[PDB]
Amino acid sequence: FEAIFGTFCNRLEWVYFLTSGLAAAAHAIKFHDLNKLTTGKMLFHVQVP
Amino acid sequence: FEAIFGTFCNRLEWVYFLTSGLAAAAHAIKFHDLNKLTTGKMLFHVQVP
Repeated sequence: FEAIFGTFCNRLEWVYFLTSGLAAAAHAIKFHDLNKLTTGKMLFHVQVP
Repeated sequence: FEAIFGTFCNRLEWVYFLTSGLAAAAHAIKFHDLNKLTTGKMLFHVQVP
């Protein structure tokens, strides 16, 4: 006869974007209408003592 | 007379495969029907994340 021993399937790790410490640089915020917008912007007033 | 003093037998220590620390690499198993089989095999399935 020709015996066959136990088969194995590879198991996967479950990473997430918030789990990583690289996310600390990120400040993600979902926005469902994101395709509709053109570009965001911010204005910064400054005056010099 | 040509005197003959004591005589000494050759005592010998006994070894075992389980006593060796090399057995830690081994996975000991017995299988009495081994003479019948040709070759075993192990199939492994793997997928890449």
